[PDB]
Amino acid sequence: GNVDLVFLFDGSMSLQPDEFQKILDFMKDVMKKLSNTSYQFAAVQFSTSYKTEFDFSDYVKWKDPDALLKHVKHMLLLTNTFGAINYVATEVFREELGARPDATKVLIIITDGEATDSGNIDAAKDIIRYIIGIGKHFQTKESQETLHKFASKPASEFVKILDTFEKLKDLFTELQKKIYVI
Ligand SMILES: CNC(=O)c1ccc(-n2nc(-c3ccc(C(=O)NCCCN)cc3)c3ccccc32)cc1
Ligand SMILES: [Mg+2]
Repeated sequence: GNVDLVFLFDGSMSLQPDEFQKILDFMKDVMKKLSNTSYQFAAVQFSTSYKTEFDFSDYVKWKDPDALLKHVKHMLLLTNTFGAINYVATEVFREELGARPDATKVLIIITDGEATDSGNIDAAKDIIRYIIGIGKHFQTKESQETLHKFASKPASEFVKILDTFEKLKDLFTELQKKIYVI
């Protein structure tokens, strides 16, 4: 039961330095909690374009979330979520980059705005997809609904709407209550 998990994180211009860091901290928190397990990780920043900040092979080598994310540079551009999810599916979940054949694939998408592009995420549909939408851009129910298409079903399970970046701590608290030895 191997799990290959990718964090796909928003690096758009809307994000303040502390908000961007809170996103990184949440990613680190999850990885640290799941150290020395069947989980292996990759992280991809997305804005207008995409950057694999570290891949699965990097994670195996270092096993240190602080070191792996120490040299991330905030892109400060747009929010091309469709393109980003497609990039993960076709350019990140790859054996060449340390992905394990037949592993359970998981995506955690973290964003603070509506997608600035369009299309489909068919290429990523076999990945278990969570999306975390954070902050004032997701005030309306309408804006929150736009995230449903990116996530696995039902949205009640896979879509998390947080009013503040501080709430990432509370989300991590909740997530950990779902951790079991099987
Ligand atoms: C193979 N699958 C996996 O490895 C795998 C499976 C699940 C996840 N999860 N799980 C959560 C989660 C689940 C439940 C609750 C909750 O019960 N809240 C109650 C609120 C009461 N006021 C809160 C958060 C989550 C959130 C963001 C991203 C990924 C997440 C990650 C990886
Ligand atoms: Mg934004």
